[PDB]
Amino acid sequence: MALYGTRTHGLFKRLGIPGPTPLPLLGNVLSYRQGLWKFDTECYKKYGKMWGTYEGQLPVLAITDPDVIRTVLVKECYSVFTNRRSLGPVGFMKSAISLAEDEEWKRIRSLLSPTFTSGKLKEMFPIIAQYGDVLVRNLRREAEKGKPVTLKDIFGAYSMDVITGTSFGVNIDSLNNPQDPFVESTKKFLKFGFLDPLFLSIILFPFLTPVFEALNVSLFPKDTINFLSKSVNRMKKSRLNHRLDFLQLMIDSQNSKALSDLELAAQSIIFIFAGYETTSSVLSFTLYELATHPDVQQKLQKEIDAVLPNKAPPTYDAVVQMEYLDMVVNETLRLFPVAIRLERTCKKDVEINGVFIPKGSMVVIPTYALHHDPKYWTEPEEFRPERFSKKKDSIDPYIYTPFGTGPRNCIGMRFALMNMKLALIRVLQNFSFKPCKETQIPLKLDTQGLLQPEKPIVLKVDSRD
Ligand code: HEM
Ligand SMILES: O=C(Nc1ccccc1Cl)N(Cc1cccc(O)c1)c1cc(C(F)(F)F)ccc1-n1ccnc1
Repeated sequence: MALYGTRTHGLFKRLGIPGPTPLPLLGNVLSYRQGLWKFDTECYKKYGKMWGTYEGQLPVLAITDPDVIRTVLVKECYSVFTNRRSLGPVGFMKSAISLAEDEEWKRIRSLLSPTFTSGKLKEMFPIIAQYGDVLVRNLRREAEKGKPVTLKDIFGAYSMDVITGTSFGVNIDSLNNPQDPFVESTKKFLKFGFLDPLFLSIILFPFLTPVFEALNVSLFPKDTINFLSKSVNRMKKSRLNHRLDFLQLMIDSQNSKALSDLELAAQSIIFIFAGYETTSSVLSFTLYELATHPDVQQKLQKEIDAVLPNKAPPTYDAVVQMEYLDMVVNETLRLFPVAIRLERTCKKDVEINGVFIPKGSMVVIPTYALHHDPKYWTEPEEFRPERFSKKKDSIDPYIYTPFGTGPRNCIGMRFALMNMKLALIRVLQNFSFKPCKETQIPLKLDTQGLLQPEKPIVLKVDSRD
């Protein structure tokens, strides 16, 4: 098959860009089975500054130079690298900001940015902090049994709870309501992005996307999409007969081009999708590191108690004072950047660092590989929150990209950091975490989708009182 399915496969050779030999039709996609985080790390070690791979026929150029990264993510964002990976079959979800393209993305990002400011976070803090209470008592009921706790169920419930309450102003108590159609629908998001036959065919043959769209085939759970879209239209219609949440802000902006009713539903769903799995995973990763580093956990516990004595309820200003908590979260996101990488598409032919890249090619910023580079991080595999202390050198924002950077960065980063810090404060005020004989040590990572532990994180949870 040396001449069937190898049409673009000589591009990087003619450019002088190194990279592993692709296979006909598949390209290098078989190398994804070990995990994208592992593939990016090994390619970085082997080839250095730049390497090229093929997703089927699609050329993929990875770059690690901070200056080139700044060029792709900031300087030429609106001019060359405005979109990400080519859109798959998603139906009306194509207007969600995470999947919008070109001028449609610019308008929707513009309309939504007032919702995600630090000012808006301050006003919404009390709504968010209320869900720390549900998290603590959920954790208490499971800790009271003396039996080790599976964190993914607790923090998965909190993650779904807090993002749903911030979105629609309703507490769903996910852990204790598994028959709720909303809870059952949203859990189906956990199976997204796996390298199943349909997903693999879309990456290999992106020209099949209009076929699957015409067949009403989607990468999202269609039933979940239809329920949430119907639930959104039910909630706005009920409000037509002083609410502070994501939905109300979008409704008000709609009554102030404007957001379409379909576009509003896409954003509402995508906010739940974005905050659900990622926030839960980082929270579970943080506690593994705290349990396996009790000195860090006790030092963090000391800072919480010094800022909020007598189990004081957290305030926005109290969180800003917790320097070590910021260091712990930052270092957890260095070790486990759950999105693994950043991706952009060349909207036109472009010269990247003196290399010609054809229109349509993908550029990858390997966040995970850059996060584990010993060139930038002393003992890169060690959990050391001390890297992010003000007594060290400034962190390069193009090397450390857990939320991306530039105009296309994570719009919900502030809210995500807040959601995680609040949860960490509450549980650490009440509980201490230590490993048991069931704790996978050292931790091993999965090989598909978002960064996730290969086996669920299980820990012994002891009340401080
Ligand atoms: C710890 C949790 C999170 C992590 C680690 C994370 C990470 C990321 C990353 C790496 C990107 C890609 C940025 C790039 O292309 O430069 C992104 C995009 C995005 N995230 Fe998050 N994210 C998190 C939570 C959230 C939450 C809770 C929301 C919803 C409120 C959200 C909404 C979005 C949106 C809308 C985009 C696309 C922005 C655009 O296309 O302009 N994210 N996120
Ligand atoms: O990793 C993500 N999803 C995922 C989940 C499970 C397995 C595999 C994957 Cl890839 N991402 C992060 C992301 C990636 C690219 C552009 C973005 O804008 C954002 C995500 C994806 C989408 C989308 F494209 F699938 F619709 C929507 C939102 C997010 N998301 C999560 C946190 N913040 C944003």
